[PDB]
Formats: sequence, C-alpha cells, structure tokens
Amino acid sequence: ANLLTSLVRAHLDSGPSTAKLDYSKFQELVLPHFGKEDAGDVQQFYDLLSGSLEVIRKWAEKIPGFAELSPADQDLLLESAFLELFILRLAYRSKPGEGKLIFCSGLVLHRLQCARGFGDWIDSILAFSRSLHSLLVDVPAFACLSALVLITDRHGLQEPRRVEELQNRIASCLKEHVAAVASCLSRLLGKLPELRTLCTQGLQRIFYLKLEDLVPPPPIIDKIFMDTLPF
Amino acid sequence: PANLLTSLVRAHLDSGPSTAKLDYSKFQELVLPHFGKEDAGDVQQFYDLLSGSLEVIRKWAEKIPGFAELSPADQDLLLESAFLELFILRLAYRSKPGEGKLIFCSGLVLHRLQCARGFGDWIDSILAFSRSLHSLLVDVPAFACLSALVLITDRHGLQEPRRVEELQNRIASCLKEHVAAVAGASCLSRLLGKLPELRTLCTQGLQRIFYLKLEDLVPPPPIIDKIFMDTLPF
Ligand SMILES: CCCCCCCC(=O)c1c(O)cc(O)cc1CC(=O)OCC
Repeated sequence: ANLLTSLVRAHLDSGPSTAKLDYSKFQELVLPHFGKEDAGDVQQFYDLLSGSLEVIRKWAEKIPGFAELSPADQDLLLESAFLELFILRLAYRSKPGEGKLIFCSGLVLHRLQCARGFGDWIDSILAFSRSLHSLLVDVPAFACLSALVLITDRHGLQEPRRVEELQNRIASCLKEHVAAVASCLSRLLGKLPELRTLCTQGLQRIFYLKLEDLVPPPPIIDKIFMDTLPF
Repeated sequence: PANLLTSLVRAHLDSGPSTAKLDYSKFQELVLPHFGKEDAGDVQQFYDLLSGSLEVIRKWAEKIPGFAELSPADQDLLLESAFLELFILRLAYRSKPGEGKLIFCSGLVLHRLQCARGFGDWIDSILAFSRSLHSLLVDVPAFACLSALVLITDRHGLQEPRRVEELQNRIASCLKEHVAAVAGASCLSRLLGKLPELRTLCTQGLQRIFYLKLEDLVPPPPIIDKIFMDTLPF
C-alpha cells in the first residue's frame, strides 16, 4: 500500500534516473596499471565512499517511521549498514555486461579505473551484480530490499522490538508484492548472506588502506570503521 | 672462534628443529579442505602455532648477548615489533617449498593443503618466499645474524635506543667479519632485494589475523592480540 509507494519514492530520490547520468570522466581504456595502487586511487576510493553518505541518509529518513526512531538508534543502524547499502545500490545500478560501475551521484567508471582503487573486492561486486541481474529484481522489491538490509538489528539497540515491528511489516509487503505479481522470495533474501560477506571484503580492504596510509580516510569513514569493529 | 657467531648460532640451532626429532604424527601430504571457509580447529591450531612461535623466539632472544641485559620494557618491544616479520622468515628457510611441507620451530610438519583452511592464500606466498630464499642458498651463520638484525633494530618506543643501536653495530661487525672469512657485501645486497617480499607477507599476515579477529570463532590469545594492537599505527 502506502509503504510500497513511500519506499519507491525515497529510493528513486536516492539514485540517478536513466536520464540523469554523467560520463564526464568515463574512459573504457586505462593506461598501464603501473606497479599497484597509487595515492590517486586511494583518495578516489575515499571520495566515492564519501559520495554515498548524504544519499543513503535522506533515503533512510524518507522511509515510513525511520525519523520516529531515537536519535542514537538511527545513527547506529545507518553507521553499521552504510557499507552494505552503498554496495547493494551500486551493484543493482551498474552494468556487468560491459563492466560499467554506475554510482548513485550519476558518474560512471569502467572496472579498470576502479581496480587499483578498490582491490579484489570489486570482482565479488561484479559476481554478486550479475547474480542480482540474473534474478532481475523489480524496482518496488528493490526499494523494499534496500530498506530491509538497513532495517536490521545492530548490537546495542534501545528499541530493538520497534525496529523488528517495522522489518516484518516491510518483509511482509515484499512477500505480499512478490505474491501480488516463496522460493523466488527465499532466493531474493539469500543474497544478504553473500552481502554480509562482501561487506567483510570491504573492511578487509580498508584495514590495509589505513595501514598503507597513502591517503588517510575522511574523518566520518574513520568513525564508521572503528565503530563497526567488534574490537 | 669468532665467539659471538659461535655463541650466537648456538641460540639459533637450540631454537630450531633437528632432523631426527621432527613430528610426522599429524602429516597428510593430501587433504580435501572445503576451500573458502575454515573451522575453529584450523584457527585455534593456527593460534597455538603462533602463541608458541613467541616462546621459541623468546627462548631464542635470551641467548642474544646484551639482550637479557636490556630494560624489560625494551626486550618486550623488539620481540613484539619483529615477531611476525621473524615468524615468516624462520618458517621460509627451514620449510620445504619443493616438497609441500611447512616445518615449524616445534619440529611439526604439515602439508600446504592442511594449512589451506587454517592459514589461507597467505601461506602460498610464504612458500613462494622460501623458494626465492633457497635459490640464493644463504649459509647458516649469515642467516643467524639477519634474524637478529630484524629483531635488534630501531623500533618506535625504545627506552635505551642508543644501546639497541650499539648492539645493531655489534651484530654487523661479526657478519662483516664472516662475509670476509667465506669469500677469503654482495650476497647481502641480493638478499635485501626480496625484503619488500618480506614486508608484504607481514601486511598479508596482519590482514589474515584481521579477518579472523573479525571472524572471532576462537578469541586470539591476549599476547598475540597485544602484539597486533600495538603493531597498528592507529
Ligand atoms: C584472503 C587473504 C589474501 C589473499 C590474497 C588476495 C590479494 C590481497 O592481498 C588483497 C586482500 O587480501 C584484500 C583486499 O581487499 C585486496 C587485496 C588485493 C590487493 O591488495 O590489491 C592488489 C595488490
């Protein structure tokens, strides 16, 4: 009902439409990947993880009843879920037939201009990408899935039962939508385990980039990292 | 007889395995590990192959002249700062890359595939490094000196750093005295040409332990955890 529509509203307002792209730096050619990753790839990596914070935030608040959660609760769910959301929305938004990563701002890059920036991670992104595109998830269901991933418990919640009351309401609307158009639905959900795997890949890379320390993370990345660390 | 080298190599051999007293009671040159994942046994066994890597490097570091006579806060710092860089090196030389056998300080022998689940892709790099090592065929005395200079070096925090700098020089004199009694400089330069391939195994090592601290099947022993914690510049 209104939930299905209020989620597709917030969703399409967080990504670029078919019309609103910008190829203003796209070259399907990359000159010799000299040595390995230089500071140019590291700071680009940080500026493209920076270019999804504001987007995933407004996308979160324009979802029914997200703002009605405590100031501290909204912060932790968003911090702990950022990486996965960033990934999810990027993979589904991309093109793995030609190798095109399309970002939530509207800019498009070829996988080779990312390779030095992101590391092995990106392939597991493409591998999950087509695996999503083979499922051909429809926009309303994807607007719901994006929410479902964010609307999930992070250790420390003040009102975990209230977060739980919203998820089963969102998950029921996907089950009801997929039934309005159950093994398909389980094949839908079964991607989040591969997602919670790809996140760890993301952290595996950032550990070695703060280590390497060509360029240091933006401060708020520094935060999310430290705060999502179990140690 | 160059008695620093005579009194030094003693510590080395007495900290390494002697052919006859290796351990074959666990070796399987073949094993089918479900690649991609690894259970607590592989991890706690990996952890108990590194907890003991510190006590052996411990019972190899006491026998370093002027090291037991360093402020206990200093001795702990160099052992922790070099532990991982030391572990990879000693493993590579006594290992057998052309057989498929990692021979540890405690005389234990395993097959690459038995480490596959426990260790992961990292260990392949180790083997790849042993190969690069053995092709140079570095002799026993010169190696005994190198592992020390990886330990006896300027780290961040030293209380009495000028002392550590005098011991560094004291180790180099006995190596330079030995490099002249062999050719009676060159090999030293060829060797350093793969020290980046050593600092690489360090970084990969940290990342491996990072991933299993993420995984937290078994919690790391606090001693290694501490080495980890303070080896981070953040
Ligand atoms: C699973 C244990 C490691 C096996 C080797 C895979 C290559 C690697 O070193 C690595 C990583 O471990 C995590 C990452 O996010 C990215 C990379 C690749 C890398 O550094 O870019 C090129 C040098």
